[PDB]
Amino acid sequence: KRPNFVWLVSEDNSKRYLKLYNAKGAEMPNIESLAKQGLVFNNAFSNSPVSSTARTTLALGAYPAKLAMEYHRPFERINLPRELSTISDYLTKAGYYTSNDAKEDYNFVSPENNWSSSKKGASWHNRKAGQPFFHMQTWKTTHEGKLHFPESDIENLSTIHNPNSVELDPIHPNTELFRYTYARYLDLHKKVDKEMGVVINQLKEEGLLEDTFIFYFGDHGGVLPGSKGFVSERGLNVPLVVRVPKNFRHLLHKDLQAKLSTRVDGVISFIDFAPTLLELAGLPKSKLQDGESFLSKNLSLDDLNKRNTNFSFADRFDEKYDMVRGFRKGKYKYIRNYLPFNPDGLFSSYRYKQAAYREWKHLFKANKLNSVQSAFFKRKPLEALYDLEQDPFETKNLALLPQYTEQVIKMRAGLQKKLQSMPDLAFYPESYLVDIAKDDPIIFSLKHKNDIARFINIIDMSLQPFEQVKNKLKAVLLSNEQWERYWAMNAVLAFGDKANEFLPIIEKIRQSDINLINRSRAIQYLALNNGVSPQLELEDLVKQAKDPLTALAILNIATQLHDTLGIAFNIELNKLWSFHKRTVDGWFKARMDYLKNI
Amino acid sequence: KRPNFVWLVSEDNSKRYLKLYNAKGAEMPNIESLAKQGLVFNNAFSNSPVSSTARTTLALGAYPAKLAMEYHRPFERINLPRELSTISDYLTKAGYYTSNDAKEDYNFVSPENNWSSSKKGASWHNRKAGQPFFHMQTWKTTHEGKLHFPESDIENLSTIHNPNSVELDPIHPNTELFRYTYARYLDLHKKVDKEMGVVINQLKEEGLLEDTFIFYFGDHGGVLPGSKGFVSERGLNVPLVVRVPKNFRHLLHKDLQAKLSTRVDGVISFIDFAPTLLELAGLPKSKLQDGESFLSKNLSLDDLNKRNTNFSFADRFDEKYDMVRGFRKGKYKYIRNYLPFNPDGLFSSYRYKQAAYREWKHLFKANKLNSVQSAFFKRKPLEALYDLEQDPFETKNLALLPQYTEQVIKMRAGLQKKLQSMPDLAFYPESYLVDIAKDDPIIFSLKHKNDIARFINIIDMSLQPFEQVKNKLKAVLLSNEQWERYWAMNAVLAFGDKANEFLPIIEKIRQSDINLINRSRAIQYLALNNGVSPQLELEDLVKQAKDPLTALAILNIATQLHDTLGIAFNIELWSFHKRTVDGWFKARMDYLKNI
Ligand SMILES: O=S(=O)(O)OC[C@H]1O[C@H](O)[C@H](OS(=O)(=O)O)[C@@H](O)[C@H]1O[C@@H]1O[C@H](CO)[C@H](O)[C@H](O)[C@H]1OS(=O)(=O)O
Ligand SMILES: O=S(=O)(O)O[C@@H]1[C@@H](O)[C@@H](O)[C@@H](CO)O[C@H]1O
Ligand SMILES: [Ca+2]
Ligand SMILES: [Ca+2]
Ligand SMILES: [Cl-]
Ligand SMILES: [Cl-]
Ligand SMILES: [Cl-]
Ligand SMILES: [Cl-]
Repeated sequence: KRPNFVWLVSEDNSKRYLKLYNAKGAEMPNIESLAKQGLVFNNAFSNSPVSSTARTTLALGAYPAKLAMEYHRPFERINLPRELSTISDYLTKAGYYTSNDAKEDYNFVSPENNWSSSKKGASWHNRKAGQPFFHMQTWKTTHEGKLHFPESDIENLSTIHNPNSVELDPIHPNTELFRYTYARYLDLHKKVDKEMGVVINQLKEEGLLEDTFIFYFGDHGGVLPGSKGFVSERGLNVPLVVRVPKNFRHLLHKDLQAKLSTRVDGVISFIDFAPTLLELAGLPKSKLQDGESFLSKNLSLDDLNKRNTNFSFADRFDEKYDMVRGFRKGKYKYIRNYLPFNPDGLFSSYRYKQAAYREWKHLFKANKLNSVQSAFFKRKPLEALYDLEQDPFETKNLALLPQYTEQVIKMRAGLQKKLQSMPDLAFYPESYLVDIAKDDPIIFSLKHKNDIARFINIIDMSLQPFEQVKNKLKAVLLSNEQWERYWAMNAVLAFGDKANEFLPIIEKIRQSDINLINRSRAIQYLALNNGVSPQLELEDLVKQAKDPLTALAILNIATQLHDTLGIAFNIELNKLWSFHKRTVDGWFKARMDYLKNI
Repeated sequence: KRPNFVWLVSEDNSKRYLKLYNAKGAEMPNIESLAKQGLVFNNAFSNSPVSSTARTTLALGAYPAKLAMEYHRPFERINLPRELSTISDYLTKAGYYTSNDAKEDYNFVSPENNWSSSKKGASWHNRKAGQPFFHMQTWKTTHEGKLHFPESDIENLSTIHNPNSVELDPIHPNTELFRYTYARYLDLHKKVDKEMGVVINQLKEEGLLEDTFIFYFGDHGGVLPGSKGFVSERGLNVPLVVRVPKNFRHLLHKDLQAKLSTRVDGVISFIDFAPTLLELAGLPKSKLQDGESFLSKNLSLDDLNKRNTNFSFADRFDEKYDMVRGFRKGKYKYIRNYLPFNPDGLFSSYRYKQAAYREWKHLFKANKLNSVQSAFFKRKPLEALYDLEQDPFETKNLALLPQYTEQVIKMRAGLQKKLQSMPDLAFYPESYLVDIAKDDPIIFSLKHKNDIARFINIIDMSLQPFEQVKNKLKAVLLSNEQWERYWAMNAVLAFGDKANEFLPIIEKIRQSDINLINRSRAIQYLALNNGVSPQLELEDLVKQAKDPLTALAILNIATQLHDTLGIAFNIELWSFHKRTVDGWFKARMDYLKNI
């Protein structure tokens, strides 16, 4: 009476590596067979560009940013609010047998009985007769770590796919190493298709195909350089195929029954997956969920194709931090860089274990990249706007062109409205946010919704003419609210030399602010714009830092200064402070090792 | 191909009763023979001072406090998390024949097929040929109950060991009865050695000695008064001898192969036992285990002797509750008494069935004890610090000396960090904790990790000057979080008269708190500090208690008041388990009715 669900998930991979989507992608017979009686989605996206935040999104059908869960990997996992749970929990409570093999990577504390079984080898096979099932399985074959091979492999190990015929992303240098790396990733797609075929063939042999909705997708965009970790479309777009079972076509509009392979162009987001399973299972959506089912009885293909919106979020990835938000609407992609002085290339240990990332940066410093290839390593515009139909690789910023003036304002207002209404908790620094919000993020968000609107208004003053906002900005710099001073300094950093008139106030923040991150921002400004040598002060503030996250924040600032000004830092940490402890220790070790050398 | 293991376990006994460790201890030829080709550990400790929590520790290689298993005996046993099991389960699944004869006393729900056989008479003899075995056997010969003889035995039964030459612990009164009791316990060591020799001789006869690691140990410290039930070193130290089999010396560093008898001085804890068997069996540790193998190929005797840490835990023992934590590090022993208004001598029916316990209390009330002997019955310091090298019997609290200021803070911070990180679930009262956490303790701990850190911070406000924390404390007293109010009231109780200005807030807690234990703490404060007569209210609140554990907590408070204020409570009145729980309440009703 009720449908089964299967989620087949490959790690870290975007759609361009699949022949299903790209003429130069990898042949994948097993996935392509799913597509024969399936919906092939051309515009599926995660809402963030890394595993933990995307998988959190998949599970909850809600934005991690509004739940203090936007940090990979978490310093502290957050407890779920009363009225929101995971799709595996909802289904388990509805009588489904739910199995997960095996990666979770949630940024919340798990519900009790979250899965019937979640471990290596967990399977639908242990369900009682007549009991519907939900099986989720992850393959790590396409994970970023698999591209961390030694550069000598270009000579010593050959690929099955031809690197000489690789057509690279325009932001990439056209090098032997980049073509080779691309080819290596194509090879992994061939391998993971084989592996997924094992599970698909079991379902076939057991006569379950026509009772089961089978989803195949990647768990976020990636994973060549400039993708994973960024809310460019590269970090967000994923393949998505849904094989529609014959016995439950009646749950779907005739348009979507996939009697023949059917392409869908409407924008689907990871927030939509859980509500989709809920509707197919005949269960109600939670009021705290942000997504909307894309498989519904009265929803035509035309109607589904009208959907054209995706909001995306990036904050901390391992030791490296930045704050970026993306807003896609129709053909337009808008990016808001709240901290534009942080280049996307800002050092991250794990990113740069990929030899292509190191070559990319080396070529940048050797002045051998063109302007499209070098944008990754440079100071960012406060806003960028792209026409994805004309410019799918986001190479031409339209925000400074006169005919796009109205569109800039429309996208700007849309994002502001969304982030205010959510509200986006990440306008509170993690070092403050997560410890307070840990027991119930919703309670925190209700109390601080207005405060967050104020933070957003303050930082968005940096979009305006300096003289127009000068007085307002000054009052906030002198505010009694430490996080308002924080966002005011960030706006000042955005303005750069245009805010020189504030030098005395910045100096006082530098010397005397009760908040050490505020001091660090002031120091950062004076180092970037006024020749101040920040090494000693920042080293001192790191040692003085009350807790790990505050220290980590200051180390991120030291990294930005390191990269931009070519200076080394001799870092020593606070005396005052186990897979979690290993992870956290690794962040600091990564930062200390890196900063020691110019 | 794989070594066998035997655990020979005597109940309740500390090392001082063995001649192997103490010039005046009992001759025990069979254990001494084990030691001839063995490692003799001078510093082995349980992590808690009673059977069920210690045996739970032994089985799991993890702290029961982080798993809601710190309660003897359990009201409700806890289900094990997915990634943690018992050493018997791990070994059985690895193909070992596992036998237990026969005491279990686990505070978790047992795994399926936990043992190949667990019952009286279970033996390694039923293994298939070539199958390695793990045999655990307990002797009750040294159990506390054996010291529950009538005082008339001093006239009617003589001892083999000489009571006149007994050198008693300094906390004990130097009386005929204490010396006699000590001698009676020495006699039981002579007897149990003979009994364990039966098994050792079987292993010898069958040619298994040199294929088998044979462990002898007590299952926690004891059992004269002030030992079992308390996390002084008395309740924790045990003998430990491991006879190293010739055919598996190659598994150990040359230092530890015990070709001749070899003393080990490094601190060994009960959390280390299961990881040790796992390593010798070639199996991996669980990520949920806290212990570390002390028998390893690359671990030298010098390295092992560097180990110098033991954390200890005490909560409920039968009807009697208190919360105490111990932290030993190097030569220093730190004790944190979270509820210092509870004397260690707070009545427990089973403790006081030992005539020596009754005499000790009688001499206290008669003003016949010195300060070292009477500390057991008095209000406790919030913290105590001892130098075990100079002061092995923990008689001189260094926390009150100026040159130890820094050491106090170091130990204080070390314990705080440990209990925050575990996290220690026992900062939730058992009456709340075990019913909620029993299905999944790990999830509970993750969900409430910050909440526990707050509890710890709140009660540790009682370590500070009252003026400095007054405002913070008042805010918590008014908290909407019932267990924050609980720990605030406990801090206020610790402060005593110093917190008198909170009287109006306390009265309001007394009259109207939704939490009946909180009401009881307020009543307790006012009875101890403001002449309030608590009998009628507490008698009513016990009847009103929503569940047995809540009632039991309130009865513990009535016992503290009974003992300190000399007042009676008329208590009236929610299958070996049913008998056990029923006994707790009967014990409390019987005791409280008379001053
Ligand atoms: O409760 S009775 O059955 O009336 O007798 C107490 C008795 O219970 C069990 O039978 C124990 O046997 S066994 O070793 O577990 O096989 C006995 O040791 C004994 O347990 C003692 O009972 C009192 C309860 O008042 C205390 O709990 C003692 O600590 C306990 O000692 S023990 O837990 O080390 O066994
Ligand atoms: O599982 S992930 O898909 O989350 O990939 C992560 C990386 O994103 C890094 O977090 C790395 C640690 O630096 O471990 C990897 O395991
Ligand atoms: Ca992944
Ligand atoms: Ca015992
Ligand atoms: Cl891409
Ligand atoms: Cl930053
Ligand atoms: Cl002792
Ligand atoms: Cl109590």
